Order: sequence, then structure tokens, then C-alpha cells
Amino acid sequence: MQIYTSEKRGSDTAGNGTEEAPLKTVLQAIVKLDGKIEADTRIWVDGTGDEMWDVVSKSKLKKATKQYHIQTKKQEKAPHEKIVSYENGDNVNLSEAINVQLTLDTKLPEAKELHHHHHH
Repeated sequence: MQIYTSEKRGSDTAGNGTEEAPLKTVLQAIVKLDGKIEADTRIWVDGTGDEMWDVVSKSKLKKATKQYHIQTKKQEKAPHEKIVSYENGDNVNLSEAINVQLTLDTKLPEAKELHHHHHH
């Protein structure tokens, strides 16, 4: 499953995730899969100049995965155009993903010691 995106073009209305209809941002490529980016999932970007389509950076893609899951990811979700695709998402949460809530570490959210001295 290949998804083409044109961030420099920023095609929202013309953004489907294909070649003739490239998405505006990588975010819209994930909203359809709910973060289900597997080996068959290949997202292409504007390119490097030499090529028409290049691979999306994992650093940016992973960040977008987090952002999308917090912003667009609600309780429910609908499928998409490419073969519909069922709710084939992961979660697990048996005795390992519990450390994400009951983290035995000293961290304070929204604190920002000397970092809050210049913004929220």
C-alpha cells in the first residue's frame, strides 16, 4: 500500500494519497490507517529533487503518528477508500503497556523547570 504526499504542494482537496491525488501532509496518510504503518505501508513525499517521490522520514512519520493519535484519534474511527480496511489496529496492554500510565519514574508533566520561563 503506497501513499503519496505532496507537502510542498499542500493538496488538501486534491489529496487522496495517490500519484495523481497527493495528500497535503503525512498526517492525512496516517489518519486513514490509525497509525497502522506496516511493511506494506510505504509513504512517499515531495521528493529530494532528483526523484519524483522519496521515502518519508521515520523521525517525522513517527512524530506525526503521535500527534495524530492525540489530536485526530478519537474513540471511534471510520475506514478509507483503499480497499476499505477494517479496524486492524494493535493495542496489547497486558502487563507491559501499563507502564505508560503507572510509570515508576519521577517526571512532572507541564512542569518545565526553566523551560516554562519563556512559554507555556
